[PDB]
Amino acid sequence: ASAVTDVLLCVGNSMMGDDGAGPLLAEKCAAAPKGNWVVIDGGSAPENDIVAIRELRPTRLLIVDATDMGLNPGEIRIIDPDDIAEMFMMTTHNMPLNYLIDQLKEDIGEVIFLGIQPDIVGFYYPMTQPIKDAVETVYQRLEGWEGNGGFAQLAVE
Amino acid sequence: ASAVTDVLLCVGNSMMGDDGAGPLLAEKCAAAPKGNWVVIDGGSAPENDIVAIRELRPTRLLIVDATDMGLNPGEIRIIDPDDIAEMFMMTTHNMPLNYLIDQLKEDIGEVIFLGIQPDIVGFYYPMTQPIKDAVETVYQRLEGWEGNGGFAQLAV
Ligand SMILES: [Ca+2]
Ligand SMILES: [Ca+2]
Ligand SMILES: [Ca+2]
Ligand SMILES: [Ca+2]
Ligand SMILES: [Ca+2]
Ligand SMILES: [Ca+2]
Repeated sequence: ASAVTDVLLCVGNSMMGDDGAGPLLAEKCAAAPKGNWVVIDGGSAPENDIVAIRELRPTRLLIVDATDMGLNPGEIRIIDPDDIAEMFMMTTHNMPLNYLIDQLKEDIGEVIFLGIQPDIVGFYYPMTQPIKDAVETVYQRLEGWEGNGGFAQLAVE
Repeated sequence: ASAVTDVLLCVGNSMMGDDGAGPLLAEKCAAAPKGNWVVIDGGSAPENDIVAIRELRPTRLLIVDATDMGLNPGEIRIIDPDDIAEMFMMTTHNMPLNYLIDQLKEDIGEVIFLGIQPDIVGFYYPMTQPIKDAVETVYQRLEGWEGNGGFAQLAV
């Protein structure tokens, strides 16, 4: 037995400034593990991470990604899968993200999508302080995570 | 309203030899429409065609794609979603195909996946005769298509 329960999929590109939030989280976890999470350093596209996640047979999947939500830099929100669909959130390959989330939810049964608001996103940009702070905030909630980890739902109307 | 019922997604790359089966079907349809199908010339990856298919609000989606099924060149089969999953069929972006099909099934209802067996797949290869023939065969069934268009299920 693997004894796997929780899986954390970190999405992003460290070569794209604040889009590096996900890879940064993966780096922190590698250096100092928190909780029971198996952490996937997913990079730019979640599509090619799906097969591994399903094979891990998790009970709970957390996805962390820098995502423009129209908020102040570094704000953290959980995005409801219905709002993922309504917002037309896309992967880098222009796949609608709700397709992946909704299907994962059928196989896993708790799937949480967590967005962190970037400020600057561009090739070889540095990460800004509010995003570094947000990544620390999420990291510190990984141990003993329950529900939505105490984070607010994104308000989309 | 658009009055749309049937959508045909053609998958493939004309610059990859027998992988051009899908694009060829799109070309035939554009030149001489068959049935009520709205035909999407989907190219290499179906991922970026999903939003348009969903917006079209079809009741039935037929997907046509050159796919290695371990059969003789030009053989045509319908691949059941269970088998798509078990085979670990992948898109060009390594997205499992079964996730895409299963979610389309929720949004559309009836989703049919038709595979055509290629022989040769390579950059700037020609298409081989059995695959040309297979594309013609599928084309001729589009008008008045019912069920799985008379094609056999892939045995795997
Ligand atoms: Ca990936
Ligand atoms: Ca991102
Ligand atoms: Ca499913
Ligand atoms: Ca501790
Ligand atoms: Ca496409
Ligand atoms: Ca061959």
